[PDB]
Amino acid sequence: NARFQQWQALLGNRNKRTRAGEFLVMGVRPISLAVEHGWPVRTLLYDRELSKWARELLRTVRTEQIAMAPDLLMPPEVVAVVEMPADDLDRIPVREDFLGVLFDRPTSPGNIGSIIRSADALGAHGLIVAGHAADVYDPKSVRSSTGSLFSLPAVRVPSPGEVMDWVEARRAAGTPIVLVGTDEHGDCDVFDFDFTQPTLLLIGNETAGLSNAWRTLCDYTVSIPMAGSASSLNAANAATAILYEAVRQRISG
Amino acid sequence: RNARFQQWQALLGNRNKRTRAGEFLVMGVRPISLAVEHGWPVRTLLYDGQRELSKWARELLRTVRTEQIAMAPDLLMELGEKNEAPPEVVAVVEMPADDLDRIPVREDFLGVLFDRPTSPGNIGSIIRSADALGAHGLIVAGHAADVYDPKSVRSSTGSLFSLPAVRVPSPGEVMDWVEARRAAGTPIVLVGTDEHGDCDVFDFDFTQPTLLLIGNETAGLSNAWRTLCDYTVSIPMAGSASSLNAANAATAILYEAVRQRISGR
Ligand SMILES: C[S@@+](CC[C@H](N)C(=O)[O-])C[C@H]1O[C@@H](n2cnc3c(N)ncnc32)[C@H](O)[C@@H]1O
Ligand SMILES: C[S@@+](CC[C@H](N)C(=O)[O-])C[C@H]1O[C@@H](n2cnc3c(N)ncnc32)[C@H](O)[C@@H]1O
Repeated sequence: NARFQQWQALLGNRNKRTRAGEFLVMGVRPISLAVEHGWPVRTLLYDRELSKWARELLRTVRTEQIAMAPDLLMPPEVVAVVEMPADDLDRIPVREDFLGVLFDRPTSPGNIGSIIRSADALGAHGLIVAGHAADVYDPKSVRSSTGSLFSLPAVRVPSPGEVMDWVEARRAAGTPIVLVGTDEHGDCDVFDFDFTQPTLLLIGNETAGLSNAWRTLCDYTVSIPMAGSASSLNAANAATAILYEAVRQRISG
Repeated sequence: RNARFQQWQALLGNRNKRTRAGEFLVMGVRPISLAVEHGWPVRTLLYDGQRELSKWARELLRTVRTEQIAMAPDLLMELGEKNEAPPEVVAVVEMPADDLDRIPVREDFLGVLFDRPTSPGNIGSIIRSADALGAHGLIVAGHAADVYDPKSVRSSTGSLFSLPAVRVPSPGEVMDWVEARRAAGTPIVLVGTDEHGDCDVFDFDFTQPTLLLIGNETAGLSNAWRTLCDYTVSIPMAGSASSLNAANAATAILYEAVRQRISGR
């Protein structure tokens, strides 16, 4: 095996993932979402069982198709090498009902995936991973997104200044996006805020909150009421709940 | 190394071992602190023997009245994340009995049942959200993922020590306990959760005493629990495509209960 070892390097460290511009995706369901949403598939790896769905995948996705022994597939029956898109902020569409999420400096890839799943499911339009972060294309992120990665554009952006240039430009085409930070001890209960406006929701780190550079640029900062001093919420759970509040207002009136 | 060491190491694997020994491992100065604060008996306190020893570790050692063993750093990498964080202290904590009476039941009861979880991390996450949003207890049904799995404990971020969590094999024991609470004067309603549920979560009355049922990641709620439900509720979704992780869903709905209870809207 040789080109196999290039595929194995994509599981481990993100340096090699970035240079090749591609990543691993497993499961008939995730791959089909990738095909359906226009993501390129350079290679398609497959085990003797084979499902009805996996079979239909082979005779429909017209790309390089390679058989593998059960041994080497590490427990999945299909794996795809998928073309990683460019990190363009215009992949996120901005309309009058904008609802987006920024995740500030996350250390948990699992948490990124979770946010994508939740933002996809609750009708948000895009996610931004800002700053020195764990990789959107890390397998823990791909897995826990559950295929939402392909329907909900996640864009990676090292500088917070580049996010502000895009936001200000969206503002210039009449779309009054408000930045809404989130925090345990904020100035405004989450259910008192008007989520019917175009909204970019800023979600903080697991150990630090939001950076202080993001708290300054926030128009408003909202909080979910908590039972006590000792308690707080995980990033993905908290963000799910706020996104849900937004949907509720938008549906309620 | 030691035969003592091998018994503690075996507390990382299957659930039956921890149950029969009546103990589990708590890793880190902070979660061990919350165990001592909320009164969990500590049987043994292990620590680094070629010592960095921080102030916090040192305060634990001289404050907790228990057996105290210096251990070599290598041994102490029993579990952390074989990648993230060797702990300088690890406690052997006593596991409480699986008695539902540990969950207090009042007129404004709010409880959660998690039905045969596949993933232990999800349990701890629910423990942490239920704790933080004012739920009064967690029940975990089945012999799947275990409340006292290291991933569950780690994931609860200490909340395991303040929010009572009880394991039950099957619905039967839970129903005996619910009917008993109803007879004593608290009309607990069983509320199942499902993407295709009978009514929207914000159209349901969460001010009433509630046991909220959260299903598992790949199967949802079992058919036995759907049959026992007084009602089913749903977070509306964007399409027929995505769905929600169980802890995330449970957090959204616990939050909804909290919102209604801040009396009104
Ligand atoms: C574990 S908290 C961060 C810890 C906290 N900022 C600190 O000073 O230690 C992770 C993230 O989830 C969100 N979060 C957690 N609990 C929240 C709450 N009660 N209200 C609003 N956001 C919350 C926030 O966005 C926060 O940045
Ligand atoms: C991944 S979901 C269940 C999966 C589903 N039965 C399936 O077809 O695979 C895990 C649990 O989270 C909760 N949940 C997820 N999405 C929900 C939603 N939209 N409304 C209410 N509960 C939801 C439910 O308790 C559910 O059982």
